[PDB]
Amino acid sequence: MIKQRTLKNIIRATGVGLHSGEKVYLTLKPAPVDTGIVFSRTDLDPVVEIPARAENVGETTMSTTLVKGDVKVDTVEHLLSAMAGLGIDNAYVELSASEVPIMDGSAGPFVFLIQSAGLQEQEAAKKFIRIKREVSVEEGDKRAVFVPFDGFKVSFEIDFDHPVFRGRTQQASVDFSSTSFVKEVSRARTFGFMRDIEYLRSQNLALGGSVENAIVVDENRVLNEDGLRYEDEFVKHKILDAIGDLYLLGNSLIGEFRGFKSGHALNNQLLRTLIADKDAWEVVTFEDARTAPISYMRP
Ligand SMILES: C[C@H](O)c1nccn1Cc1cc(C#Cc2ccc(OCC(N)(CO)CO)cc2)on1
Ligand SMILES: [Zn+2]
Repeated sequence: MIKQRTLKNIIRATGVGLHSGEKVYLTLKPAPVDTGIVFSRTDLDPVVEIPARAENVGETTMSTTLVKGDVKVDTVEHLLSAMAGLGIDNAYVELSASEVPIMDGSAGPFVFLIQSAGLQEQEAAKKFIRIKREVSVEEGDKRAVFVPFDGFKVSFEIDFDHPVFRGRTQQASVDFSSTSFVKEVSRARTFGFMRDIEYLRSQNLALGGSVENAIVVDENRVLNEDGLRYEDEFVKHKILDAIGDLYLLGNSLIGEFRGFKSGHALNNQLLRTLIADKDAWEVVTFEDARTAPISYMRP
């Protein structure tokens, strides 16, 4: 059967919250079968735990925030993208503060730390959500869609209206059967356009933001002296964001996501609409990994 996965060993990391600018200590711990991904604020007494599920999303402004009463875990999307790309079902994510550390702005450091610790298969069938019907949400010129597909693929189209894109929309499609999340998506960084800076300022956001954790773009060019990691790094990062948000479903997807100028807000509306429409999805397991429409790396 395709089995559930956890971490083989504990992972420790330190860094800064993109939004908060706070120093944060992160611990990823193995978790039992059917735990899912659970964030824990260990700075609070008692400890406050928030399952990484669509129902716990409280804010979708420039990040995905989990909320339980007055308690937040901000910017979950890049870490959750890492745990989706590595097929992790069960893990405790402990944080000493309100935000996941930004690291280099990408999922790269997370996939490296996790794959350094290793994964552990568990004696329970991995549960998948299979898309059975098309599910579409729009608002204005933004759209986000689930389409039936015997695999997992993400398509994204952005029109950022900026010289750096040379009058073209940026588009990419990745099928994770045939294409490496690790090599082709995980290294795509957070980006900040200087034209958004008075907005971020106005909102007291991106307090931890610098060239160390984001592609910084002025009116014309990437200012990062070492340039881009991918020719299309902006749209590859949008794909990374969407994989992170999609993992709030609580199970790996069998289907296709299409985004059209979509972001955290519309991604989370799509999830809510999918969950609500039980005609459009079912939970499936695979007794034979050889005949399933997806596969995983050795643990
Ligand atoms: C998190 C979400 O999933 C996400 N992923 C991709 C983009 N975003 C949204 C976002 C982007 C920023 C930023 C930023 C930022 C980066 C650098 C920066 O530095 C500007 C400067 N002061 C250098 O320190 C001048 O160069 C300022 C803001 O904050 N939220
Ligand atoms: Zn992001």
